[PDB]
Amino acid sequence: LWHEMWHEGLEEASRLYFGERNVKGMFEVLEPLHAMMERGPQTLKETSFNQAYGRDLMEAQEWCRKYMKSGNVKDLTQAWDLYYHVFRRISK
Repeated sequence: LWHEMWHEGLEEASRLYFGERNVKGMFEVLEPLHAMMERGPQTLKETSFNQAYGRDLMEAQEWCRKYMKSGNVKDLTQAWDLYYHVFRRISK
């Protein structure tokens, strides 16, 4: 569940974004993953996952939601810094 799903989706969303320049597909893979989180931590691993990446992923999503109001990719370059930061850590 949580660490695995985020590592697979974030690869996929970046494939869509950086490889296929597809912002709608990127937000489509990502947004359901942001939703399961709303729930909140509840298991040992979901509690440590939330503690290192929760604040970070919440912030990425707000640059994505800042984007939808500005149409400016700088917002998305900012989202992906945080996204890739989480991804490095979910593999180390």
